[PDB]
Amino acid sequence: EKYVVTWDMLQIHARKLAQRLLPAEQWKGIIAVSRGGLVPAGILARELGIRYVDTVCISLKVLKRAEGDGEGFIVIDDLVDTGGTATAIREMYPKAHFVTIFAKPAGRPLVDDYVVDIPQNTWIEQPWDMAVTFVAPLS
Amino acid sequence: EKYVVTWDMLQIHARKLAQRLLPAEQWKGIIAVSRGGLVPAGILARELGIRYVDTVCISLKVLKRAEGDGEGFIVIDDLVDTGGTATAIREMYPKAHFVTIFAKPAGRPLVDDYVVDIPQNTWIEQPWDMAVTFVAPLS
Amino acid sequence: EKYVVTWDMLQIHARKLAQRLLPAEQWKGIIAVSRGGLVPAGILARELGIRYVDTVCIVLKRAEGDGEGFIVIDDLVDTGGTATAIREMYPKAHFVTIFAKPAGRPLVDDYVVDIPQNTWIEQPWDMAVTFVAPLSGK
Amino acid sequence: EKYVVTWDMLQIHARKLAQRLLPAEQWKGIIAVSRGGLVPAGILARELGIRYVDTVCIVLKRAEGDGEGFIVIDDLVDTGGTATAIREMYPKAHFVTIFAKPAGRPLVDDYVVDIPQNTWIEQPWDMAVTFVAPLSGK
Repeated sequence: EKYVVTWDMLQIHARKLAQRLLPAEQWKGIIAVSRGGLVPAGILARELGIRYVDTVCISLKVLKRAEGDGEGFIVIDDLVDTGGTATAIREMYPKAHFVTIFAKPAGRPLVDDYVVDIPQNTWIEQPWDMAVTFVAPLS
Repeated sequence: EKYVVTWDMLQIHARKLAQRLLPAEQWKGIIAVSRGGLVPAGILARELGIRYVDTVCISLKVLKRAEGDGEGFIVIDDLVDTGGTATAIREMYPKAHFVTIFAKPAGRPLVDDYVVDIPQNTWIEQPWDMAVTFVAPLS
Repeated sequence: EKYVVTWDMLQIHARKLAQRLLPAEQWKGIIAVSRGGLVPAGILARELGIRYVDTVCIVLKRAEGDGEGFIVIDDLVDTGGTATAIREMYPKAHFVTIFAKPAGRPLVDDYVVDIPQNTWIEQPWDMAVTFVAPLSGK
Repeated sequence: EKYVVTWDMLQIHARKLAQRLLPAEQWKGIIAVSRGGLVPAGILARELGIRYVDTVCIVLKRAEGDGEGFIVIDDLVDTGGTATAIREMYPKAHFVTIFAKPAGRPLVDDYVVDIPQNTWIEQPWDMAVTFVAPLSGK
């Protein structure tokens, strides 16, 4: 099964998460989990008026990481699935508020907050993977 | 609580419903429940190659109705909520295959098929009610 | 070069048409030309508060009468063949389209967007968000 | 007249830029200019298969080094003030933007869409699908 995510709906969910993160003055910055958290981080940064945005990039190999234990930061990823990355991010940024747009059951309790529940066996098709394209009639 | 529906996602769900209605040759036509079923009916008509599209318009007042008992027709509405319209449509078109995009719990068993479950206390905001508009930052 | 219509652009055009059709109270209803008129009729029906929506399917099926007090809506007037049939059977309807090409534009009462006769046009119901492979597979 | 960028148009432009940046293998990473560069960087990172994405926040925070082997991306070069700071601290980066106005266009290595200096531009992260009352309340 597929769960399709359009740009406008990703933004609806990210703005709903931003509303939950008010007031903005409680936060020092946002750390995006690359790559999935980049677009959500841009939306949160806009809504919260936060210009201090950093990244964490992991494959376990750390390609690049934001310094510190996450105190006063939001850490955002697009999805928590099995929770592999999530377990590592908690360990690296134990004082951050860790949030995602989507959560599958296995990696629901590994984040502090998320917007939308997705079943475990469903592939989430994010809008950066798609284009509006002619489709032949199903007939 | 709100459930926002964009044009692209309405179309994703309607194309998924059309796939379930294959093969197209089993159907004589589509009857749209006005107004909500008009856009879904246009998408099904395109996907199934069906040019015989009619309407049923109810407020109980019948403004206009398609003739017959629905044999070989799909009857489509956008949502089944409490099931008021749905009870009347079954009664008027008892041989139709009655389908919706969305179903709330109260009016899930009043249709033959639907795509997406919506909680009873959630207002569905359809894309014909919205425009892409500047929004002030939440901050 | 393909002229691609998005859902949101179609709705912008249909709302511009709806504004011209005010006051809404003057209309008995809307007749959609199947299939291209169905989505534009849905938008007009929302904007004008009109629940009486019927269809004409070219004749497979038609709304009765001469069209007096009705809006008849299509997506596009191209060659004018459909338009010719609509003016014949609904001579007193207000016949409108979202898009018009020159060959057919004399046959409609109003349109929103004119396009060149040669335009290759695709409507939003012909397209969908679809996976596309990344430009690099690395 | 407002120049409104949709999400899907921004992605079309960013994919056109990504194609110019092939082969992807030549890059160490992407540096996003916060905040306007974050969404374009996400799209480039997908299209180019690049997981090393860093940020510069004007200095609140910066990616280290002189930029050699990096793409630096912003949404818009307007007056050129940010661009001036980026060429100073990342002189060996390939500095690109989606949109450019003339005042700033000499300061970037590449851009996709030029617009007039006076353009009132709104990006997709400034807008959202929002209820609007029907034109008739009937």
